[PDB]
Amino acid sequence: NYQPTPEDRFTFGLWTVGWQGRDPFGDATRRALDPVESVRRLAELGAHGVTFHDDDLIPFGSSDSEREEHVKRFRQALDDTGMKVPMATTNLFTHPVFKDGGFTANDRDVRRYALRKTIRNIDLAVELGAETYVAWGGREGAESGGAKDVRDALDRMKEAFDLLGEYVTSQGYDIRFAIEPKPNEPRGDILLPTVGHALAFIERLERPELYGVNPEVGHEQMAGLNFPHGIAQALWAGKLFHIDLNGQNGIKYDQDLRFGAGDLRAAFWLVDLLESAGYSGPRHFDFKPPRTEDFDGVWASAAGCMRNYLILKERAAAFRADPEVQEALRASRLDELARPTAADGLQALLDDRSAFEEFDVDAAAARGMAFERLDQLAMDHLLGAR
Amino acid sequence: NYQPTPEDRFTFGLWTVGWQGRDPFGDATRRALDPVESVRRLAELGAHGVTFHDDDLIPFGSSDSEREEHVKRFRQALDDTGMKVPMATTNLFTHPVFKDGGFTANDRDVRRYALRKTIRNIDLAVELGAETYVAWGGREGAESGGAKDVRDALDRMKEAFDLLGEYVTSQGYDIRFAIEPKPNEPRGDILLPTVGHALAFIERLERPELYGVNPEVGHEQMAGLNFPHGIAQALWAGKLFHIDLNGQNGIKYDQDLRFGAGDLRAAFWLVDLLESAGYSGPRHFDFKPPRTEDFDGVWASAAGCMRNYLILKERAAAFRADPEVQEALRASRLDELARPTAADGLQALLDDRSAFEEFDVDAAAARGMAFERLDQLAMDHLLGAR
Amino acid sequence: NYQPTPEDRFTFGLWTVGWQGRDPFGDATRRALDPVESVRRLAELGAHGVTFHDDDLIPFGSSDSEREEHVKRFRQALDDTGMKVPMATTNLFTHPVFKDGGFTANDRDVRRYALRKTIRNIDLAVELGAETYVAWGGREGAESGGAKDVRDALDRMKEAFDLLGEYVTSQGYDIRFAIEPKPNEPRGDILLPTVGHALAFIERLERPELYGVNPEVGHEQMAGLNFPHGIAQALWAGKLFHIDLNGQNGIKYDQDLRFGAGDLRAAFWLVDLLESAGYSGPRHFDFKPPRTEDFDGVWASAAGCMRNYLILKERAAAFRADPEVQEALRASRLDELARPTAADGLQALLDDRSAFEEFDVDAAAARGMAFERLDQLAMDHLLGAR
Amino acid sequence: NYQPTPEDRFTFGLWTVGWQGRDPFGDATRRALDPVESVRRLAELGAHGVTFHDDDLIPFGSSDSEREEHVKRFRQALDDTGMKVPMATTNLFTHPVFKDGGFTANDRDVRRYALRKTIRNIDLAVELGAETYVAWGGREGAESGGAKDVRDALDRMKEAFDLLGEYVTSQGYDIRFAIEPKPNEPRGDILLPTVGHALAFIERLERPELYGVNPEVGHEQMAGLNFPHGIAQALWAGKLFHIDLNGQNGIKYDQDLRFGAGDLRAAFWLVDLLESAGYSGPRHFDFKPPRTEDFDGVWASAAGCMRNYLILKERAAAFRADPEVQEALRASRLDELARPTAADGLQALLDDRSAFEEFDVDAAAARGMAFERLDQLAMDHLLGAR
Ligand SMILES: [Co+2]
Ligand SMILES: [Co+2]
Ligand SMILES: [Co+2]
Ligand SMILES: [Co+2]
Ligand SMILES: [Co+2]
Ligand SMILES: [Co+2]
Ligand SMILES: [Co+2]
Ligand SMILES: [Co+2]
Repeated sequence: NYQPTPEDRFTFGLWTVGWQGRDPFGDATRRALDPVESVRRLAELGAHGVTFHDDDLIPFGSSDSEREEHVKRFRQALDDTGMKVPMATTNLFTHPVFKDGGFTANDRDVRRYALRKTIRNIDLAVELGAETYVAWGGREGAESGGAKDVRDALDRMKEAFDLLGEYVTSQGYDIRFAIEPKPNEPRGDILLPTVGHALAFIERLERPELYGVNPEVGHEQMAGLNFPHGIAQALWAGKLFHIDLNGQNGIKYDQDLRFGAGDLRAAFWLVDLLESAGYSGPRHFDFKPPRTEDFDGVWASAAGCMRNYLILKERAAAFRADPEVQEALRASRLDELARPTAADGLQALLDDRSAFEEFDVDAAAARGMAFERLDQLAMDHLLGAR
Repeated sequence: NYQPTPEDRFTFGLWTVGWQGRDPFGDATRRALDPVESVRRLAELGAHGVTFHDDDLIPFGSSDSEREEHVKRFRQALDDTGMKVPMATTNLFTHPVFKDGGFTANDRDVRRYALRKTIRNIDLAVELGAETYVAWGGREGAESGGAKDVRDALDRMKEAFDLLGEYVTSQGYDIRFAIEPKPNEPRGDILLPTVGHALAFIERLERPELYGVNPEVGHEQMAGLNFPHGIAQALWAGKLFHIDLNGQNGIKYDQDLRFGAGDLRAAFWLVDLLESAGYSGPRHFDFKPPRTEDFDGVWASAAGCMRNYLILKERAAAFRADPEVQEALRASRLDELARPTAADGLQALLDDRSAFEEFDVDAAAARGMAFERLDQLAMDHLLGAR
Repeated sequence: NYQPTPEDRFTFGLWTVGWQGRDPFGDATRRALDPVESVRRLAELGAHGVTFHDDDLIPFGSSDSEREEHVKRFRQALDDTGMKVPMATTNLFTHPVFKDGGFTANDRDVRRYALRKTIRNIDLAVELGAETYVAWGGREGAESGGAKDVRDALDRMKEAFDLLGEYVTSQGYDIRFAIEPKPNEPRGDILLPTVGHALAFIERLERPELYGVNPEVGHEQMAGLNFPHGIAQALWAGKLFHIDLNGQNGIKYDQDLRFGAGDLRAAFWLVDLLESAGYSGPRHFDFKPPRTEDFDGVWASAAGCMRNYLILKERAAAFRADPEVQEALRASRLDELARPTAADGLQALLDDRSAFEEFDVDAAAARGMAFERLDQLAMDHLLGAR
Repeated sequence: NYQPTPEDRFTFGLWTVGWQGRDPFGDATRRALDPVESVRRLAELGAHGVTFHDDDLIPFGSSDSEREEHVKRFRQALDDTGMKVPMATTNLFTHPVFKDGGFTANDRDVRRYALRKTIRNIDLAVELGAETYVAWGGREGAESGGAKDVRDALDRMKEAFDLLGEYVTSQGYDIRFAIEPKPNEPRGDILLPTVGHALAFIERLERPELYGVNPEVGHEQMAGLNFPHGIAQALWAGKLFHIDLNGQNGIKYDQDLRFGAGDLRAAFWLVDLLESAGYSGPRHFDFKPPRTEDFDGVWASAAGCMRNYLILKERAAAFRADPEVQEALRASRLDELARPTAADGLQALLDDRSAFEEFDVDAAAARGMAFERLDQLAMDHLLGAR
């Protein structure tokens, strides 16, 4: 009955179930949650762990003694429940000081502060056991063309991430970074807008091995992109360090619906890929229970995230294991896709008349791909209509 | 009066002005153009050169003697006009054999043929003087999730591009490749859907220095992305080997409107960036005169591409040179964006109380960015309303 | 096992299964189908009927004796199979004469021809038993602002539809019209771009009762709209005269995927609505088997259209009949949504202190909507995970 | 120098320049503005008037004596400046009670309260001289399919608007309503998502003459629609009662950029249409100065709204008055578009061999539309490059 347990490695941000419901046009619909209560409630649902921005766990502007007490209470809740903290991150977007960015703010003093704020929280993350440190530069970007020279901003972004890599190396930490792309919102355009742009940027860092991506379902879908395809490219690059799961209906504001909502077939193909690839990181939900809901609806929405993942996991596994699907995959030449094109080498390909002079293009063209039968088997498996 | 000359380095594909007007829903509205006539007409408008797919210059399936004659006539037209051929490319999308791809077709024999077809045309491109060889993998992708394992497809794509790099190296050619991303159309999703994804892929090739990107205005805009920002990231990476200029109205089918049409302000900021950066490659137009037009309208639309570039060039230069704009840029801290965040180094930043313990976040937050005044100066310059 | 029969009222256009695979970038991948063969193949799959544009059944430019023979053969196929022809339409988009429109072409002679071409085919439609005559004005619109004065074009569009209404009235036909909106493609913007715009236009015709809409799943989704919501508004207006079923992934070119593909949850909610409302018109598929497919894949894709409708029909009925769902609907106040707001009348509402002076806004605000639990029951029913 | 004066009829919402900068992800960046100060500042810029939601002028939950004092101060500011109040509206979206809607909330008590809250503010609007009463049902809609039966919701929406019409009739007010469509945000899908849907709905009200639309540039652009085309359809219907001017870059969250920003060419064609049509209502700006800005930037952004309208007005008038453009319009048959198709009547069209039997489709097809030359004249006029 698709019941999650901590072995399933499902995690949630404090800010997810804790979202009070404020939007562009609306005041809060729910009271604030104490992190202790969210840890307890999430553990009861079968979650494995929780994640946090600095300012979700310790109110911004807290004294040292307040900080210590917030962390102490949180640690007790983790210990009481067995919940883990696999990932943490910095809030470089809410406070007005970050209105033009953190790491790529035009004001240099703000860039330096953003780095100090991040470093302080890396130390805390490591204390709480986090393996991954996410960075979503939601304020990096512009509403107008003159406001932001993007080459200069990328220079600043590289400096910042290189400094953070120097810092973790200096401390001997085993934490790695995961850069989270988003195309827009809250800035008119955000820098590193997709998985591809973030992967490309990482290759230019001083120590690329320390950095990967944290793609989010809805973010790539805000650019109309295929989220499973982007995850495949991240896996191909060896850079899927973390993932954010939720739902989105296309090219809109970021909806943050529960996982499985939004594009259901994309959710199916995502689960199929993560499971086929043996992704071993957390299945993290970055979602918002709609502001229509009370707390009972918050916990129902969170439970639904995990339930939908588990249903889709079952159906994708059944699809791949079905001998009729295995035959359809061969009929569609998925086996041939996985074979090298020219392991014989360049000269042999050049000398191979079957590749040009004697290639019957019409006979090859006439061979159907059989993709529709394959896809209807996939549909039948998803819907439990076999 | 914004008159182009060959010194402006404007180029056009044969398939642009030569588009007969067939669309998803429509038969041709114009007769076919002889490439000789297009070279002559484009030169009269002040173009610098033309580009071609193999199958635009030599009909698919031509004999050797037909090939020779098509090339001879084209060479005569180039010589008669002084037109250049800076770029060429392969058609790996029209023939039905490529219905599932060229380099990433599931059928291995098709992948090998695609490579042979490409190599044949690289030789021709070099003979005609081309410096850049574009690859738009418009058939690489899928309409359904099971049809294409993207990790396997990227393995095949890397093999193909690595073989092409081995080939040009073996021949001692000074041609470089430019990979053209597109998010969708004609496939439901295309592999390497954006500039970022293509840049990331190139970093995993055996000889990355041989490959860059050929971004197209409308392609990035089909994902709702900021084209100037993506061009900035390509320039930051040293990978803007070629560019395709046209117009697009957002998230639709690829419209291929003349340059300056579609998103006019994005066209302004693009020109500003190319000119500020000293981009020295061709300003290539990959556009389609609308099928409403006769040949007179074809040539008017082509002329408009160049005219709009030159108007925007004038206005962007005036913007950057205006001392009132220079003052506004300082007021908005664009100068500070260009300064290193922490050239003092990590330890100095950690020990700098002005960066954390004594940083007045409220005073920094209160300082307006002055971006709206800057942007209205930009608007006034674009519109000739100063 | 979700087997369709003619009682299910599934219909297909000749141009659907008959699509040869030509796209923006690609030549045909399949040979042409004789309409007789498509009628036979569709009947074997359990279809109820077929639909046609004039020029799909009789090649454009046919002589009277060729026309007669094409119709005779088609009629024999219908008689051999028991297939019906519930709908027909005019091709006012393929021939180059329609490059600026049919009914709203700037050239008046083209507008008059479009009307004559339509009237000729209305007569044929009635002979073949069609109840509905669709009009998709795919060429009505513009790529540029000066090319088309939309008020003038709407005047021309109204004249055309009013003339067609006068014609059917004059002949005593019992056929009604169904206007098909689309937002763009092949024109940069199409007139009457959504269900709403078409509904609004109809209200200004001389005999609105003769006209309704023919909404298409993918067309509304090309504007990012909620297709079930638009269908609900059409049903509310009494104007759902016909419907086109297919799949689409968001804001792209019109994909015409098989029904159930694309946005699966939207397909579920659509079926739920059509069945709840007792829609009694044809379930018509306007789709294209992908050009990757051979004929076996064409028929598999067509079969999948019907299969997916029947699966979704079963799941939506089970959802609505489940007493746990019925309780959840009451918990979410769907019953209260269906009750008049103020059947007591305006003055009673004005005098009702419970509506203002004594309304406890905080108590009402605190009551959760319970929509997430309801939606997860819907998900569980769709996936067969109850 | 494009200086606005009150004769230009530019108006602004209190909530525009008064936006404190809170977004999905961000706290306020500016202090609250007293409405008195905004009236004074806007008048100094040359505005004609201001508009308000109830809760922008009188804080929600105010006592009668607080209400009276807020209104008194506002009235004094209007009198001090000569500013008008042409439009008012109700906030049926911020307070948590409206989390599922106002007029279409599932809770009936909320629907009744929404009506009472609206009626109270209609009285105030009339006292302050407003001619138009806007209704933006931003909370009417859903995030999930089961939560909202749209036919039932439209029944509730019609009841509400019919009651409001009964109310204004009963009081003898000369105020009219303007319904503001939006496709999404804050709800996943909003009811009446476009101009077309709102126009269609109005036709089903009890007294349609009392209601029109208040279209917003960015709202229609959030569906990828052509805003000038939608305005043309509203004008064709006689229903453009008010308009909201701003800027938007395509399919995103609602950006609310200053007018002229976003899609500049669409802004040009909009101004051309409003001025050609002789629209005599307010030119109202519903925009948000970006949260990067301080108050000086707020007023610069507001000034830019008006400046851009005036520049575009000049250029559109010059375009239409240019005899070379007038000749190009005739060459493109815009004159013929404006002539009736068949004033000779149906029978004459049926008997006209020039319309079918003797229509030379190839000769008509061959005649180019000359739209690209026309559009480049339009570009040249916009850019001041003639
Ligand atoms: Co998100
Ligand atoms: Co996230
Ligand atoms: Co293109
Ligand atoms: Co291109
Ligand atoms: Co379609
Ligand atoms: Co259709
Ligand atoms: Co807005
Ligand atoms: Co508005």
